Amino acid sequence: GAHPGNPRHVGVILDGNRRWAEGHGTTLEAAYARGAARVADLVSWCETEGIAVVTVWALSRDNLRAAAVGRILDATAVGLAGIAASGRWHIRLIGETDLLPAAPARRLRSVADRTATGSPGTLNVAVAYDGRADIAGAVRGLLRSGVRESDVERYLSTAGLPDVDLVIRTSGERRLSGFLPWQTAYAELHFTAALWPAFSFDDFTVALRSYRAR
Amino acid sequence: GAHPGNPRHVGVILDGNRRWAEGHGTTLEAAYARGAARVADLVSWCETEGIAVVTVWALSRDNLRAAAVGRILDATAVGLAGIAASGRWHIRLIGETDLLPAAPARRLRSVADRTATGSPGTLNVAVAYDGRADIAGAVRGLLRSGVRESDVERYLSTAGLPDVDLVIRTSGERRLSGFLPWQTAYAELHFTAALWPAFSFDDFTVALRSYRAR
Repeated sequence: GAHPGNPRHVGVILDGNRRWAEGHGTTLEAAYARGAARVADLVSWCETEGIAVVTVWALSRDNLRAAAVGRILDATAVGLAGIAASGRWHIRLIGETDLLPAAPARRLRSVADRTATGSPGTLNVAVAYDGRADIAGAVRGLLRSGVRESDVERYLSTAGLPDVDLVIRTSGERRLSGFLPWQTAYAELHFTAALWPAFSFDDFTVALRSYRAR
Repeated sequence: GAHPGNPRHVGVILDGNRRWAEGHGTTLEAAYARGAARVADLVSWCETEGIAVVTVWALSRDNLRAAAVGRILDATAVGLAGIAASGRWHIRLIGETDLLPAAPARRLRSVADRTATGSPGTLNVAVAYDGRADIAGAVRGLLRSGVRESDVERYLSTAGLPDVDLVIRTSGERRLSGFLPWQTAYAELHFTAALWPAFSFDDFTVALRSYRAR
């Protein structure tokens, strides 16, 4: 169960993999493999704190700008295998996944689909996600249904995600880049200097303490 | 004209007036009078830097929760009189102004309307504004017109405002609170500790330097 004082839903923008790869001489796929290991660390630290909703933004639509995207999706799917095997997290995908290459996308979907009984946590993984597209989907949704603010919310492409209490973005970038514009409207915003593949327990602690101290 | 390296459009969330009033023993109206003097300072500093679009969020819809709102609107209208007399800024109102008391709202509208020839600056003043209502208005707008992301943007209640390059929020609050969700998606986000009535040229300089250094 939850600890009063902690955020109920933490959103993390997994920024810095490209810079980390260049600084270490590695491939992009190798940075996303390490980044997936940091997602596994993150959800472990969240479970210790009773934080049961976690959304991570792994891939933007803008950063789909083919072979690389496939390898990155596959390193992410493989690196989530331990989370899946734990049974502690229901993994769900968000974003316009039909924009991704079909075979790597199916393998990522296959990992997530095997966690439908995972409990008590929910881990939302955003790939090919864009906030303006999310908002635009609420319009297409209302149209096909045949207007209050709560009706826009219900038709967001991310309507299954509740409000975000704390956003963490790594790499020192002080921007949201359209991450869940509706649900983060009132989120505490924390900026971590470290690149995502190097995200540490100290970084996690500093972020949580900043939320609790607000 | 503009200086390369500077933000083209600065949005400032004018936070801290209530806390400032309590800490100084003053009325809320007195804090908003001082806050309006800081808006006059802000636009002067922006003109020196060639920054020609400035949006300030003075009043949220949530913080409409009558006599007080009237006095606050009137202190704001009076405190903008010098900006109006300068001729350097076209003042425009945004937000659901029909939610405000009618006589103070008309006096604020009257100040803004007298600046239609102001040039080269544009100063947008948000009162009774809410970001989720802004987004919801884009739906009502498309409906009455009879869908691309650019069509949602065109029908925002704030469709006359372009993208924000730098957001400044005072009072140490590390939140956007739904300020222009569409236009701030890719804005640099700067958090200033000072309460808005105490906002200083050092605070302005630190914010601009943070943008230039990104």
